[PDB]
Parts: sequence; C-alpha cells; structure tokens
Amino acid sequence: QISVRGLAGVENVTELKKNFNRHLHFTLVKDRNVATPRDYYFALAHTVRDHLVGRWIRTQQHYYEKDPKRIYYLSLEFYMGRTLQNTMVNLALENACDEATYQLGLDMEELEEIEEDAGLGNGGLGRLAACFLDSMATLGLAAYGYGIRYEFGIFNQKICGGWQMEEADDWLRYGNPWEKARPEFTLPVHFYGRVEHTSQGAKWVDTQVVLAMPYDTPVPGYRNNVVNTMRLWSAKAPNDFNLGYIQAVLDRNLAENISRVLYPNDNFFEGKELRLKQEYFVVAATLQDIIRRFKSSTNFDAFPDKVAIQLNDTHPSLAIPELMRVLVDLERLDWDKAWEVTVKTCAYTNHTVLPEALERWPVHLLETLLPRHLQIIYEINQRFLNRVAAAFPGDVDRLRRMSLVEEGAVKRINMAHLCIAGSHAVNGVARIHSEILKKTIFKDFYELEPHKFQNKTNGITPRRWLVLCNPGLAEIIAERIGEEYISDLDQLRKLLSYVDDEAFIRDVAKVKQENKLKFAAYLEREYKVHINPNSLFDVQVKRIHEYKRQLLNCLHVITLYNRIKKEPNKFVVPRTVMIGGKAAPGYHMAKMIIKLITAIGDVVNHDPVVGDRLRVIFLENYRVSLAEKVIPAADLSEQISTAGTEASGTGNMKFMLNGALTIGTMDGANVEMAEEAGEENFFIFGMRVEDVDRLDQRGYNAQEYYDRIPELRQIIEQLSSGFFSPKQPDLFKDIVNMLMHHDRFKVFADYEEYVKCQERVSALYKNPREWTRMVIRNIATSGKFSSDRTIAQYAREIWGVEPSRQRLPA
Amino acid sequence: QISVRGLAGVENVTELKKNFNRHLHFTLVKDRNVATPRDYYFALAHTVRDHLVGRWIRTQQHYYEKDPKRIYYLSLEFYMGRTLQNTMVNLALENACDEATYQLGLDMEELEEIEEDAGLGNGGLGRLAACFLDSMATLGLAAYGYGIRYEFGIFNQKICGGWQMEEADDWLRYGNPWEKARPEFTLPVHFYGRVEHTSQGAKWVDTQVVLAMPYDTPVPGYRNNVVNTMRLWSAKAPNDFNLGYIQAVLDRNLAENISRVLYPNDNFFEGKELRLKQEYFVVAATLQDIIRRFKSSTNFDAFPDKVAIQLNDTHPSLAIPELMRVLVDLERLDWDKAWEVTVKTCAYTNHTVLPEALERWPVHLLETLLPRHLQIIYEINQRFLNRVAAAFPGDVDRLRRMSLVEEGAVKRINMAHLCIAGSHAVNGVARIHSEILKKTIFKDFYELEPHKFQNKTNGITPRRWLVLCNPGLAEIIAERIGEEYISDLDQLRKLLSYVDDEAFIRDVAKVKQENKLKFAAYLEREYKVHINPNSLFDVQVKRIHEYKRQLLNCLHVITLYNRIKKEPNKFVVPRTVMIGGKAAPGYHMAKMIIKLITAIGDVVNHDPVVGDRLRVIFLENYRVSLAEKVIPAADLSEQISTAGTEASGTGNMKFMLNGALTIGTMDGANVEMAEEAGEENFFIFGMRVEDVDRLDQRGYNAQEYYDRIPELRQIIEQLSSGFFSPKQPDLFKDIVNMLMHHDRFKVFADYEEYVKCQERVSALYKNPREWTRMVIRNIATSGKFSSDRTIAQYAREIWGVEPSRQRLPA
Ligand SMILES: OC[C@H]1O[C@@H](c2ncc(-c3ccc4ccccc4c3)[nH]2)[C@H](O)[C@@H](O)[C@@H]1O
Ligand SMILES: OC[C@H]1O[C@@H](c2ncc(-c3ccc4ccccc4c3)[nH]2)[C@H](O)[C@@H](O)[C@@H]1O
Ligand SMILES: *Cc1c(COP(=O)(O)O)cnc(C)c1O
Ligand SMILES: *Cc1c(COP(=O)(O)O)cnc(C)c1O
Repeated sequence: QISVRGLAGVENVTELKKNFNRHLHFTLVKDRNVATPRDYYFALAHTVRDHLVGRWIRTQQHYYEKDPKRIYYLSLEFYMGRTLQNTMVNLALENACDEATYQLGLDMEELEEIEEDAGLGNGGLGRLAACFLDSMATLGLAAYGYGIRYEFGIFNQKICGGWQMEEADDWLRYGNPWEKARPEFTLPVHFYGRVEHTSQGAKWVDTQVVLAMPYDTPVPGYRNNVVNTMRLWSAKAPNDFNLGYIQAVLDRNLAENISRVLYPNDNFFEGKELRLKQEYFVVAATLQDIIRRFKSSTNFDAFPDKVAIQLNDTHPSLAIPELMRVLVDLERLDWDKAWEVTVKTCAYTNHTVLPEALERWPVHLLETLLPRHLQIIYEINQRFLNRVAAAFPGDVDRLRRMSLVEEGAVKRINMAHLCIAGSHAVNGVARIHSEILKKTIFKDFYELEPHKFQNKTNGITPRRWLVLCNPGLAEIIAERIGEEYISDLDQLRKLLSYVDDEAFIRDVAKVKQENKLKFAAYLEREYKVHINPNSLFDVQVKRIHEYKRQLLNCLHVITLYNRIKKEPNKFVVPRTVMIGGKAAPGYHMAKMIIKLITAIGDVVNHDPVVGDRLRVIFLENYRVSLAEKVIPAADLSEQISTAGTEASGTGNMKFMLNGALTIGTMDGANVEMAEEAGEENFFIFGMRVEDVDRLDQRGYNAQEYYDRIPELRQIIEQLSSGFFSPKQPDLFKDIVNMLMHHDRFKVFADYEEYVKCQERVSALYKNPREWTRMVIRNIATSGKFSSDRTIAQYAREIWGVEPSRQRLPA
Repeated sequence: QISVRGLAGVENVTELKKNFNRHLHFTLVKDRNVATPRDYYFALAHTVRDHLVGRWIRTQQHYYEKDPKRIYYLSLEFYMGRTLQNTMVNLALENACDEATYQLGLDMEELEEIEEDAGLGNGGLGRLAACFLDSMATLGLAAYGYGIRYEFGIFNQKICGGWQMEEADDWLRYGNPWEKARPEFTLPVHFYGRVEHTSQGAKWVDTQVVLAMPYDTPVPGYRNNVVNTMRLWSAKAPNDFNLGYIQAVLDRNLAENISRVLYPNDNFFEGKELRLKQEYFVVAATLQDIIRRFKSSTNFDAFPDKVAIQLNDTHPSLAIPELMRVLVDLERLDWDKAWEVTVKTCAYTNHTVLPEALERWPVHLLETLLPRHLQIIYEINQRFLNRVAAAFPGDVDRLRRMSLVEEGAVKRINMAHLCIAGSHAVNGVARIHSEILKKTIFKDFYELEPHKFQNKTNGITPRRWLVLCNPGLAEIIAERIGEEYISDLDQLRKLLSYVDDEAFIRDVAKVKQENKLKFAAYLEREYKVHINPNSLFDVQVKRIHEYKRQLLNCLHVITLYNRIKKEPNKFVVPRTVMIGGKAAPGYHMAKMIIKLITAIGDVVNHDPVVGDRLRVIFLENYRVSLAEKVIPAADLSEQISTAGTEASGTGNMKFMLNGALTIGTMDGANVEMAEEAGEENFFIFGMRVEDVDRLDQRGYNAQEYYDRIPELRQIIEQLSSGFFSPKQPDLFKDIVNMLMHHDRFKVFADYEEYVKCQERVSALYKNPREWTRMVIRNIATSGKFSSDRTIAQYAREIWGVEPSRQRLPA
C-alpha cells in the first residue's frame, strides 16, 4: 500500500501463504475451522521468525570467523515492547505479509494487537537499552545485550474508582515465539559461603549454587541482514537442591525466585536482598560467557582489545569486582595487571542525579551474600584512596567524600564511586546532565581524572519510533527525500526546503489529523470514551513522579477550567488533556497524583458549561505499545520536569519526530532539542538550573506564591476544601501539605510562566498553517536524536570500534 | 533391517532426511558444525511428531462428527516412559527413520537414549494406565486420559555408599516435544470457601481460585491412523492472585505447587493436604471439560449414553461428589435424577487390599478444603445406609461397617466405600484379587449389590513390551506366523506347533543370548560392572516393599553363598542375581533392604572362592526405560509376594512375553499365568492364600522356623553378628527384629519351599534344550495378558462400547 513498507512480489507472497498454513497445521495443531485470532497471530509470528534464522546463524558464524571486538551491554532492564512488526520492518517484509494475510482473509493489524509487550523495564532506561540494541545491529556492531528473563515484567495497571491497582504481567502465558531456550549453555552462579585464605590465594567455598539458563532473542538490524543476540538469564535450582522429600522439591522456588519479577521502581533505590541477588546473578553468568567466548577466540593482556563491557547505570556494577575475582582468584593474575585489564574493559553510564535513586548497599548484606566481593571492594577502595592522597596531600575531607565506603549508622558501599574507579570512561546522557556530574556529584572524581568524563546524548530508534508507529508520516517524507533517512536521520534536514511548500504543509497536517482520528476511535472502542478530534491533543505520558511534575500540569488544567467557569461564553481553543503513566506500587504520593488526575476528570468532563472545550483523560496502562499509538496522535508534548532533574528524557524525542510541538523546561535533552530546532520553534518556560540553585540558596517559600497569585490560591482552596472530592473532603490534604511546606521540585515557582507559555501555545494553534510550519521545523531538525548517532559516538569514543552500514549477504 | 520394523522406501527416506535438516535449522537454530547428539535427537523427534499431526486433527474431528460414547480414564499417574520409538513403531516408521539417520551419519539407537522418561507414576498402577491408553487407541475407542502434568516425576535414584539417595527428576528441563500447551482452554478450580443456603439451593462462595491449564499429548494406535489424547493439567495462579507487591507475586507459588511434584509412595496412603488438592484439581478440571464436550455434542438423561468415567483406584474418587455438585447446585437437577446419572456414568477399579494403601481422609481436612463436597458425601451416606437398613433390618453392625464415615479419634471418609456406592461397576485386577474383594474387604457391599462386582485381569501392551524392547524375538516369531499377532496376541498359540522344531528352539535361544550380551555390555559401559553372560540371569525388578519380599530373595542369595563356601569345589549353575527398584523416601524398612542388598554384593562379589559363579547386582534407578533393557535379557522372573498381597502384578507378564521362566507364589495374575501355560511349565512354590489364613488363625511364630532350619539360623546369625557390615555390626538389627517378631508377610514360612524350588530351576537350566522348550510354552500362552484383551472386556462389560480394528484413512 505504501512504499516504505517494501515490495509484495508474487513469489514471496505465495511462499509466505504456504508457510503460514504449514505453521497453523504442524506448529499450532489447528485447522481453520477452530482457529482463533490468537492462533493466526502465532502462525504469522512463526512464519516471520523463519526468515530470521539463516541470518542469525550466519551473523554469529561471521563473528566467530572474523573475531571482532565484542560489545557487551549489561542492563537489568530491556523494555522491548512487541516484536512482530519491528521484525517485518527490518527484514522488509511488511507489505508482503500484509498481502499474504489479506489473501487468507485476515487483517494483519488485528493480528498485531494480539502480541504481548515484552515489558522487562520500568520506562526510559529500559527503553534506551532496547533502542540501543536496534542501533547496534543496524550499525553492524558485534554486540550482545545481557539481562534477566523476568517471569513477570512491569505490572499491568488497572484504574479502579480512580485509583491504581496492580496486576501481574504474565507475559509468557501463551508462549514467547521470539526466544530460544539454550539449556545446554547453563552456568553455575554462587551465593553466600565464606572465604578461605591459602598458600596460593583466596578461595570462596561453602556456597549455594543457582543455575543460570540462557534464552536468546534475535535483534535484526535495518535491512542489512545482521542479526545480533539478546541473552536473558533464567534462574534454575540444581537437581540435588535441598536433597522431607516433598518439602525439598517445593523449596526449589527459593532459588528460582531470583528471576521471577522485575522491581517496579523508576528512579528509586530499594535496598532489598532479592534485588542484590538479581544484580549478581546477571553479572556472574554474563562474565563466564564473556570469558568463554574470549578463550575460544592465557593472554588476558588482549582482553580489552577483544571485549567492551558497558554498565547501564550501577545496577550491574558488581561486574567490576567479579572480573577482578575471576582474574585474581581463578586465572591467578597479579592484582595490578587484573586491575589494568578491568579498567580498560569497563565503562559506566550514569542516568540520574536524584539522591534517592543512587545505589548504596549496606555492608552487612554484601558481607553475608558476597563475602569475597566485599573484600575485593575494600582493596579497590584502599588503593584508590592512596591515589587520591598522593594527588591531594592533606585533603582529608576529600578522602571521606571520595571513599567507596560511606560511614554512618550503617556502613554502605557507594556503587557509583565503585564504577568511576573501575571504568576508563564515565558518561552522562545529555549535555546539561554530563555538565552537572562534573560540577556537583562527581566533581572530586573529575578533578582527579578529567579524561574519564564524557557526554553521550541519548537518542531513539527511528525504525520503531517513526516507520513502525507512523507509516503515514514516513511515507510523505520518503516521497520528497527518498528512503535513506531511515538509517541516516540527519537527512531530515532536507525538509527545511519544504517549509513554504503548500502541498507538504497540507500533507503533514493531514497525517496528524488521520492519526488523531485513529486514536480517538481506539479510545472509544477499547475504553468507551468520546473525545473531540478537532481539539488540541495535549499529552504528558511518562512514569508518575514528583520530579516530572504531573502536578504542574494538573494546576494548569484546573486554571483552564476555572477561567471557563468565570467566562463561559468566551471562546477558548478546545483541548483534550491526556496524562498517563504508572506509579511504583509503594510510592504513595505518585498514587495520590493519579487519583487527583481522575478526580479532576470526574468534575471537568461532566460539567455542562464546559462542553467539549476541555476534556481530561487518564490513559490507563501506559507502556511501549500504547506509546506507539498516542505519540503520533499528539499535538503538544509536555516535558516539564524541574530544571536539573531529568537527566535526558527520551519521550521528548519521540514526540519531536512525530510532529508535536514541545512545551518544556530547559532540562536534560530539551536544551539540545531547542538548540537544534531554534528557540523560536519551541515553547520554553521556567527556571533554568541556575535559577533553581538561587532559590535554594535563598530558601524556597511556597507561601509567597500562594500569597501573590490569586488564581493559584483559588486552586489550593478548591483542593483543600473538597471541591474535587465532595464525599471525602480531606482526600488531597497530603498533596496540599506537600505543595505548601515540603516541595522539593518547586511546582509553584514555575506556575505563572507555565500558564503564560500555555496561552502562547493556544494562540499558535488557532493558526493551522503556522502551527504546521513550526512542526516541520521540528521534524526537520530531529536528526541528532537518532540512537544511531548516539551508538556511533559510544563506538568511536568509548568502545574503540568502527560502525558499518555494509550489508552481510543473505 | 528386520521386517516388523516396516518399509524404508526411497521417497519416504528422502522426505524424512529433508524434514530432519529443516527442523535442525529452523526449529533448533543450529547448523551441523555445532550440533550435539541432543540436538539430533530433538530434530528427529520433531520430524516424527509432524507425522502425528494430521492423524491427530482428523481423529478428533471424526469424534466430533460421529459423536460416539466417550471414555474418560481418570488417574493421578501415567507412567509413559519414552515416546520416540513407540511413535515410530505405531506409525510404521522405524526402518525408514533408521535408514534416514544412517545416511546422515547418525546412529538412531544412540539418539533414542537421549530422551527422558516421562516418569509420571510410581510403578504398576501408573504403567497400567499407560498400556491402557495404547490399547484404547489401537482398538479405536474414543478415549481420553486425564491426569496432572507434574513438573517433577518419580525421583531419580542414586546409590551412595550402598544407600538410596533421591534427586529431583527435572524431566522438562530441555523441553518436551510431545506435548502441546492449550492455554486457551484454561479452566478455574475452586478451593476453601463456605456454603450458603438460599431459596434456590446451596451456593459455594468465598473460594480461592486456581487455574488449570491443559497440555495435550498424542497417543497413537498401532497402524490404524487413530490418535487419541492424554490431557494433563498444570496449575496456574490467576493474575490478580494476592493482588507488598513483590511478595504477592512471589507467593503465586502457593497455588502453582499443586502440580509441582508426584507423591512417590507405591501402595501407601499419606493423608496430606497437598495430595488432596491434587486429587480435587484433576477431578474439577476434567469434569468441566467432560460437560463442555457433552453440551457441544439440557438433557442429562443421555449423559451416561455419551460418557463413561473410569476411576483408576480411589485417587480420583472426588469425581462422584463433584458430578453431584455440578448437577444439583449448577444444573438444578433433583437429587435422585443426578444420582441416577452419576452411578450410571462412574465405574471404579480397585488395585489393592493392603490396609495402609486405602484412602481414608480426615473429615477436618475435607471440611476446610471442600465444604460443599463433605455435605454431599454426608447426604450420599445417609441415603445409602437407608438402603442397607431396608435390606438387612436390625443389622446394626453392618451399618457401622458399611458407612462411608468411619468413627474414631478422628472421623474419616472411606473413599473406597464412596466409590462402590457411586459406581455401577467395581472391578479387581486379577481373578484371585476380585474373589478376595467379594470374600473379605467388600463382602458387605457384594451382599447388597452382587451385580456390581466384576473381574478385569490386567494386561500389558505388546507394542512396547515385545516389538519395541525385543525386536529380535518379534522377528523370529513373525517369520513363522506373520505379523497379525502384534494386535491379536492370542495368535502366539500357533507357536506351540514349533516346540519340537529344532530351528525355532535354536533361534529363541540365540535371541536371549544376544539380549544378554547387549545388557552385559550396557552394564559395563554405563556402570563399569562386569557380569558373566553365560550365567543364569535371575531378576527381581519392582518397587521395594515388604510385601514383594525382596528379603526372601536375599535369604536365598545368602544360602547359595554359604553353600558355596561350605563346598567350594562342587559345581553349581552360575547365577547373576539382579535386584532393582525404588524405595519411597520415607519408607525406612525399604531403604534398609536396599542397603542389605548392596552389602551382600560387597561380600559376595569380592570373595575369590566364589569367582564368577555368583554375582549380586543392584540395578540403580529402575524405571520404564531400564525395564525395556533388562526384561528381554532375563532368564528367571522373581514374582514372590506373599499370597494375597499382589493384586495382579504386571512385571510378571512382561517377563513371560520376553522368554523368561517364572518362579512365583500363587498370587495375583501369577495364578492365571500358570493356568494358561500349565503348572508344569511354571516354578510354583509356597503358601496359597488359604495357607496364609490358616497360619494367621494359629498365630505366626517366626522362631519355630529359626529353630528347625539350620541354614536359616546361620543366615540370621550372620546378619545379627555383623558379617555383612564389619564396621557397623548392628546395622541390620531392625531387619532381624522385624523378621523374628513382627513380620506381616511371613518370609520364613516360604523359605524352605522357595530354596527347593530354586534348586529345580538350576537343574532345568543345565539342560538348554528343555529350558528353551519350556520358554516356548510360556511365550506361546502369553496371549491372554495383552492389554488389548483387557480393554475389550472393559469396553463390552463396563463401558457399553464396541472395539474396532478398522483403520481410519490417512
Ligand atoms: O537515559 C535513559 C533515561 O534514564 C532514566 C533513569 N535514570 C535512572 C533510572 C532508574 C531506573 C530504574 C532503577 C531501578 C532501581 C534503582 C534505580 C533506578 C534508576 N532511570 C532518566 O530518568 C531519564 O532522564 C533518562 O532519559
Ligand atoms: O493394577 C496395577 C497394579 O496396581 C498396583 C497398585 N495398587 C495400588 C497402588 C497404589 C499406587 C499409588 C498410590 C498412591 C497413594 C495411595 C495409594 C496408592 C496405591 N498400586 C498393585 O500393587 C499391582 O499388583 C497391580 O498390578
Ligand atoms: C520513551 C518511554 C519512556 C520514557 O519517557 P520520558 O518522558 O523520557 O520519561 C517511558 N515509558 C515508555 C513506555 C516509553 O516508550
Ligand atoms: C511393569 C512395571 C512395574 C510393575 O512391576 P510389578 O513387578 O508388577 O510390581 C513397576 N515399575 C516399572 C518401571 C514397570 O515397567
């Protein structure tokens, strides 16, 4: 139907049709008379998977022969979403599969909606790892993603009586056709035990053993016939485990719980033993695999020439002392040489400066679970602090600040400090964030070793986040500038020569309108809600958090409502305000914010005086598959975190690529997006980082803003008095108390500038032609935010390997 | 190579070769350069499985159209063993697969040894269900086996220092290619809760829900293109189960433990809550499936015309009150009509008279777990006892004896009494056993309802237990009488015309010798043990139990040893005595017997004076796959249970079919085997049932036998004094104390007659021609013991359906 979806040749369609029928019969054991849509989905997935196999085997054989430097991306999270459409896109099979299923009497889009998201992450950090895997394959890098195969991913969110309820995400119930179990490559992982010191070194003995069984998932590059691997470990008890008899077998669950569930906290550290077990499990199993592959390529001097390990935050930080343990205790390298190898192999990416998100593990947990690792960490610390002392003699406070061991009531290990000491490179994820690291939390480290610190601004894959989710936009672009931009997104700059082209303006606007109609329909059918498709679609989708300031959005919505009620017969630009995101189950304030948003909806959406001028919708169960629907439909992207708190953001980039304008603070990558597009084509408001620092030095007093801004006082009085909760008038007192007396994120300080900036948005939306011209200027300068650009920078500046667009033969 | 293995046509071999390679590539994601024997096994299994699919779909569609009466065989145990060879045999693919793999450079026998046994049973009762499924398919019955898919089957037995150790049987680790998950047909099962009485009947409310997810396994008939289904249920937690957050997800294991492990007790009842949950789980899920299929065929009067439910012992006895519950509480049938339907639908097979094996559930467990069921059972009991009272007025002790409720310290429900009340037919499993039921434990029931009581003597499938395990024997038979006997085993009677044929005598003896050499080699390679292949192979393989009297065998072995030591230079017929079997993990005496057998081996096998005249081997990890190796190699089959204790036995029948002579008591089916072959062709010894009864009336005094039999006194003194345990002299005191003071099974009473009968065996073995002529007379009269004969009798006399040998079209 559309060009970018590839060719539908007769021979190819014929072959797909017969393989579909073959799988339905032999694989699924069904005939057409009793087959359901689910069976049809599975038959199509198996048919598409068959096309990955030859490329997968040949890619991995190619790495074996050529022996390139291998890149290992370690993460506790991979937020993959659905795989079927992505696979078709990357192998150029979408139009052929569409035609094949059409001829069989099936709608392929209907079949696509049956697939479960692979939800093995919380949000941005997990989704970054997934875009990175897509880019590494597209750039021909010999790359492996290593993680945990959680039985249960991020919970499914239900809203009941306006409140979040959680349900287990049993994503594997119907089977996962994309993974291949590899029980033959199962490896042992050790826990507990004790250290014995002998004549020939330390020995870690009396341990409990858990097995790590790998499942491999293919990761296709974009039309280059490269298929890399994501290897996810599953925990298994050994067969003699605990071996009355029945209890012993049932107690195998204690070992197997390690891979049962994803911790569901975004940007929040919870120091639980089970989480520490998960972190060591992935690290221990992965490093054995790395070393095996390296020996099957004595001379560990070449290890850093053949291996790069990238740590996605500190969560796999135990890779550093585990590598030292293997090299020292098992391979019998001297300490200094092992440390040299480790440092040159490891690199660390930091994704946050929020104190509560930083990993600081109690010494007593490490002492019990990983006694040899604690010893190694102590030794790392002593050697590091001897370097600090030599560089900064007499500076005793620096020694305390830089230590990997934090003193106090309970001693803890600072994992970020460990990562910096043991990595040859440390990066932040946007320019402003990387600057903050050098000026604030990692200042002392930067002074000691300035050469270690880098920036790598984040990106997103334009396969999933344009071609897959917005084929209509992708097509009208390819009509003008060809298809090369899909793997070289900087080519979107050529669209600037169309900003005055009347045909292009019309088409860009038509595609948004079509996306908005489709989304409005999806709402009605799947959630029985009726939105005005001519209204401005104002969207804030992301995890619920105080720092992301969904609360500031709420204050604006209430302001708009109150202004309408004051002057009902005055014209205002109609808005549909959509907010979605999951709250961590234990995060009380985030749960209260969800309830506030639905309560505002309950009042606003049923007030006859408002009509269809203002609607507020809470989008339930926000996840990767829902992002693919709502992002192409958005007009306005809300990116309104307190300056200094969002390390980068990536949702921001997805909206930019899909034809929404951004209202935002100068935070994370928003700064670079405004720089690329031009500040005139961005709706920037609020305190900069320097202004936040100034307020903090003076002392933030929320009462001042309440006292001076009548519209803000009205809202707080409505909240406190029970206007949005008539049957429970004190329901939102926690929210009010926080706003007035202990708001770390300064919601009131940005309120006036936010409201005024939102008026400017509404004014521009009244002029469709000029709205759309600004959109074209955003889409055209979105090229920098391709994760292909990001990964090429890691490759050249950290990993020491050259990217390639050259195709392997099929 | 051999005719009974079918044809190897070029087209067929060509197609198998290309499907093997296809599966290795696309299914396994391997190439030949890194593929291991395991991968090659899996590629062959998938190739063979593809041939089942069309036949499976067409068989089930045929039942849907024709709507025959359906037979549901409910069991907690299905001891299936390996599936690959059986499937090839039944589809006539063995020679073609042999040729195909030969041409690919592989040995198919090597590939066969990689497959795990499906060990979902303890021994005879579970293996009976498996032979029955094979016969039902071969006879064209519309039959379904329903059970539990245990994650862990019967434990793997290791012998360490002469003692049994248990290891979990993680049979699913590498995947099971023979099953198909059917998550779409998942059904809810209820537990706990309470009963509410309303205007319109009882309601069972406030229950906990566990889901039952079915996995289907095909069951091919022998060369008739029929493929029936074995449906096994797996327990799953609902997604809102227990829904801090992490604990709630981890606690899902509480629900899922129901299907985790097989209780490993043979002929012993253990009244544990988890076992009761397993029994209700299989019953509740199965009956919903039965009723669904019946409605998709209001009028439950036709239910018994369209459904037969066979209860494999009392373990699925809750089917009776569950069916009443559904009919009364849910379908709103009046009690009397529901009871009529239930009785006509259900039939019960009893497999034991041992008191400790009989299920008697505490009322307090049922009251908590299954409150509505207890109420229904009370009501069944009251109505039944009103019938007894009308039939036998004033006989108050009969009312107490017949009650389903047993009074005492703790009240219990007698499940056998429940089954008799609620079944239109009750059978034992061999003629002597069925007679004992009517004379002893079920006498009162037989007096009330004589028409209910039947016999169905057990059998074994001659596909697995001749053609598969002993192709050499199968071939030399088919040369003389053709191939029809494989599905009509009574045709073996034609072999009586060859008992004087010198060529046949030679061939029968050659095949045994070849089987013995092969087994002797298997021992050496897999267990480094060196046995004399010219010796008499004297074999007792079966679960370890006091009633089976492995101890009596031990006394004979020690007698033979002592007699050799007394007269070293006298000639005796060389013997290899092999004993194998698993002990239940909590059965202390059975564990002590294993240790005794290995301790006797330690002394005997290293005494230079004995040489290779006597060897004693304990065969580790006895299971279906090992039975298939050792049974064709045996000369003498030991079937020596105390008369009245082995309900039937089935190992006995396997040995008879495979050319061993039997030494045995007149117990279970041994009686009928002697009757078929002629008493002159059987080595019968010992007390009959009547003699055991006489001794019990007088009082069994073991001391009498000790006092009168010097050879027996010598053995006991050796045991007591530490002759077989020099470093722990009192090691076997428990065994001695039991033998002397509390032997329920009268080991000493049968000792003299056993030893004398064993002398007659040795005398006949010295004459190879006459040995072999007696063997031919056994093989020739083994026809009655085909499970095809058994199932035809159930079909005609219990289920009301006619068997068929007519082939469905392929
Ligand atoms: O670089 C990708 C994204 O990483 C997010 C991110 N940083 C830290 C986390 C995090 C995620 C999961 C945890 C789990 C346990 C403990 C701490 C944890 C921290 N997540 C940032 O908020 C985005 O601005 C950024 O765009
Ligand atoms: O009919 C097949 C075989 O059934 C065996 C058998 N009877 C009862 C059992 C049993 C098996 C498993 C349990 C588990 C729990 C409670 C009781 C349990 C009872 N097993 C008999 O011993 C054989 O003589 C007979 O050949
Ligand atoms: C991109 C994405 C995120 C990150 O969004 P931010 O606005 O950068 O926090 C979170 N969740 C999902 C499902 C995403 O696709
Ligand atoms: C046949 C069989 C049994 C039953 O043997 P008996 O001698 O009748 O107790 C037990 N276990 C296995 C593995 C079998 O094949």
